Amino acid sequence: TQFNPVDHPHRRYNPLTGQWILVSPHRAKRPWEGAVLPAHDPDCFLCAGNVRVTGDKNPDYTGTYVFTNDFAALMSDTPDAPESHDPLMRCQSARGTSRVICFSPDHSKTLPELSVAALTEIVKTWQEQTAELGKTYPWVQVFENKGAAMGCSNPHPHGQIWANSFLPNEAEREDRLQKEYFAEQKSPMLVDYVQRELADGSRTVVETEHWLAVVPYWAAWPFETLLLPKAHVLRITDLTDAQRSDLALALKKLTSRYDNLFQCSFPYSMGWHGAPFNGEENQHWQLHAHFYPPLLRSATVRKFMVGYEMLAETQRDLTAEQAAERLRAVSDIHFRESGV
Amino acid sequence: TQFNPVDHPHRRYNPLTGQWILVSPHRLPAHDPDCFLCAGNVRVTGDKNPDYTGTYVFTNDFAALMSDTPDAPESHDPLMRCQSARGTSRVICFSPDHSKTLPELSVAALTEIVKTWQEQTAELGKTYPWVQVFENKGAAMGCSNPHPHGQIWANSFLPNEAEREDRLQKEYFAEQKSPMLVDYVQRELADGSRTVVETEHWLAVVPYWAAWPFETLLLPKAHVLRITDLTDAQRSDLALALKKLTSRYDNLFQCSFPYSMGWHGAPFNGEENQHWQLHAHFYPPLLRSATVRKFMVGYEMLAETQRDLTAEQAAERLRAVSDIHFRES
Ligand SMILES: O=c1ccn([C@@H]2O[C@H](COP(=O)(O)OP(=O)(O)O)[C@@H](O)[C@H]2O)c(=O)[nH]1
Ligand SMILES: O=c1ccn([C@@H]2O[C@H](COP(=O)(O)O)[C@@H](O)[C@H]2O)c(=O)[nH]1
Ligand SMILES: [Fe+3]
Ligand SMILES: [Fe+3]
Ligand SMILES: [Zn+2]
Ligand SMILES: [Zn+2]
Repeated sequence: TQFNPVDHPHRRYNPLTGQWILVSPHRAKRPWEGAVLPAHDPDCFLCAGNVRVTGDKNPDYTGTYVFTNDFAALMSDTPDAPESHDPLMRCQSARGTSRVICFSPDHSKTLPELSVAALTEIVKTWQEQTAELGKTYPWVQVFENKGAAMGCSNPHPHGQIWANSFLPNEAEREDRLQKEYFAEQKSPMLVDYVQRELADGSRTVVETEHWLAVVPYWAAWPFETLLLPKAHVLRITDLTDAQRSDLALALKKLTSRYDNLFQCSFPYSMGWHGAPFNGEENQHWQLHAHFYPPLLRSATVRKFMVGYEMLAETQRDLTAEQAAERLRAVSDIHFRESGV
Repeated sequence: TQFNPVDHPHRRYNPLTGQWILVSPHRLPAHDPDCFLCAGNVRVTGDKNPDYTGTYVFTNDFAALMSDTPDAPESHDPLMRCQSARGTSRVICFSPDHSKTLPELSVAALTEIVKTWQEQTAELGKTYPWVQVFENKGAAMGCSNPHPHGQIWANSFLPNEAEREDRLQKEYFAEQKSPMLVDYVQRELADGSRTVVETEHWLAVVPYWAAWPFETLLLPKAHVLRITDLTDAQRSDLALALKKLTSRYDNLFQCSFPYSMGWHGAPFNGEENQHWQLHAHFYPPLLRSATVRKFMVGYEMLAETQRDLTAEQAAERLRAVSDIHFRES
């Protein structure tokens, strides 16, 4: 009859990557089948005062602590790979460094369980590290991989920061696409997007005075979110103190809604994408963070991005709109902090 | 201090996707009474499987695409735009043996699987431009039912991977006047460093730009556009190459090796597709052992794929084991 994206399969475009996502909204459904940590761990290599696998001892830190990855995948003095135009087998040089960021000394407190003051210190540390690395490397990538579903055997809450001498794949593509949009539209892509989402609200999950978190229109993972500042901001280092303290609040609310969804510590991979330190005019950029969680149906039922998804294109069953509604239905106060 | 790809991190380019990969080299019964895919059993839907022999193909009971979905409104919005999507999905049971995976089947049985892939591709290609034959194997890929099977999806459009591969192959052919993967197959044949399986008409290698630890690319030595174009000799040899490749993967850690695999051939879009070269990709998640796997998360989802073992080391490791399944030895 008449197309209704709530009922009919369709593909949605991702303007940041130039790819499409296949949405299948009313898939036939299968038959109903039916329905604590210590604050300090003596063996934890990330805990304060402990010795790392390498022998280096961690200080008796009280807030965040950043150290160079003992097993860094990149190094700052790597020799250059030879120049090649080989259409089939070619390589390029790679230099960088990697650092681990302990969010706090408490071995059992994840982001939504930390206070706004503690979260503000984390943002302060992300800014300091990004400013320092940006002086030498054009691309700085702050990220966090959380949970065993993501491959983490050590639950100590922490993130990582990688610096690259080149623009990795996602960055170069987001940079190009954003540039094109800006050249034609004269406004940054994501700033216009924030405006549209604020007028709509159907995909909104968290809204604070300076931040907006939505399940993007083009979301690929079930409960994936995109966190963006409401004003035009190029890098994390450019946030005003007010935007910074507010970011800590948005993060706390966003991560608490994720943990309340299934009443469990929700795994995900998250990272910040900001203008590169390449000396160019980067007005086309908009600082933003992506959150990519694997869980789909329960604290134990996850989405496996395989087969058809790896050979052709990502496919999803729950729409971005339904996912946002589910995230808005729970509380924004972490279950462990609320007396419920 | 000379640049040494064996010691120094570096990036390698993937000509099929136009993306770089970062390398840091310094870093069960035959019949199950409850199985929905078993011969003579009933499915969720109450439909009953025939006592099939060989392969068995049926329309997926929970298909994500339908053939008659109404079209979506045309739109050129640069931010929020959708497009129509039609198609179908079918499940392909490899054999009635609930416990025999690809490496454990006879070359004759595998040849029947290839013939089915060809029949299903020809049939669906009359209506759809893209036909995707694939296989998701193992609990690590989310497979609850170990009954060996694959799936076949048809789309009214070219999915992301197909679109990109078609365009990059087309560009290369315009400039070189030769198909990208035909050239690549000839170069690897002459090298050997990344070769894992070589038969009369096929070659399987750990591609130079491999992203997953023991990922392989299986290609015909001659220029072939689609699976439906293989001669009978090529088809029978394909069965043997598949038995050898999959046998090597299972012998690596001596366990049923999980992977997701799929064929990419020229689309049925009525154009000149001489630029294409039929190929299959094998993307296995295991890395160090039968339990220790590779997670493509964090840095990789936010920037680019990273690998610790080089393509040359992974190929050397696959070449070191026997190509006869450990249970047939
Ligand atoms: O009655 C049925 C049962 C299953 N399937 C499909 O067949 C495959 C396997 O189903 P099963 O429960 O055996 O394993 P699972 O899909 O859950 O790993 C999947 O493609 C299902 O979508 C189907 O089409 N009809
Ligand atoms: O003594 C140690 C232990 C771990 N790590 C690093 O911290 C992260 C911890 O995560 P994982 O490997 O425990 O999963 C990794 O990137 C790892 O290399 C160190 O740098 N030093
Ligand atoms: Fe981004
Ligand atoms: Fe391909
Ligand atoms: Zn700890
Ligand atoms: Zn079975």
